Amino acid sequence: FTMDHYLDIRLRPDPEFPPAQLMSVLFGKLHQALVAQGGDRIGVSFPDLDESRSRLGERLRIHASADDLRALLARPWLEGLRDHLQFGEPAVVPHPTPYRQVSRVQAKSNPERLRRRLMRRHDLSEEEARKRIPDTVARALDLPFVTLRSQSTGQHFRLFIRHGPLQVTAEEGGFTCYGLSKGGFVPWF
RNA sequence: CUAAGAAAUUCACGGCGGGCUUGAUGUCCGCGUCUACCUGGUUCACUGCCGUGUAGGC
Repeated sequence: FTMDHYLDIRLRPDPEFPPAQLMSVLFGKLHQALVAQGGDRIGVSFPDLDESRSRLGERLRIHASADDLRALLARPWLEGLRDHLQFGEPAVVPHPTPYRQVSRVQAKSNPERLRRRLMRRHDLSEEEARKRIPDTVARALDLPFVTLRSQSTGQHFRLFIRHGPLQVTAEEGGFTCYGLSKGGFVPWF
């Protein structure tokens, strides 16, 4: 009733398995696919496949109702792989209630950028640009890693995804997707 | 209840100096070292509508 279709993809094993890079190419091809389609009406999740909360799953599930799904990256609208997945076909969802959330976050682990932005913003001096308020004392960080090289005009990002409150508490009908490529309230298993 | 039981050695010095080891020599001949490999599980990156304001953006 929220977005009632799912694709239980299973990335097969392969003697080349950089998971950051496999999910990088997959999420990047998905980015290309949905910016070619166009629309803030799509869902993406990652079911309970992260055993620890360090790794990330070897699976995926896309949540678009009928038309965006069948027209977007699917059996039509080429993936360009069709061999490394051998995936299936979607169908209607059951009735769970884990409160349905996923999230994107990014942190700061390179104060060179911040000091350079200070130097650029109002022509800061080197001594204060060195000790006004960097975070040289401690380097923040985030656990779940995916690489996702730049869509264009850039270089290797390192994107972080935190599963939101997945509590068996309630449910609500909210927006379709936040960010750009990531649904909002999404059914979870 | 110890062949027990005890015990101040203490003082100084000129080893001196001289010298031909000499000549000579043929190491001399060989040699199959092979064979196959994923550096990949990682580059926390230039910005900026930013909030320098530790959450905030592709």
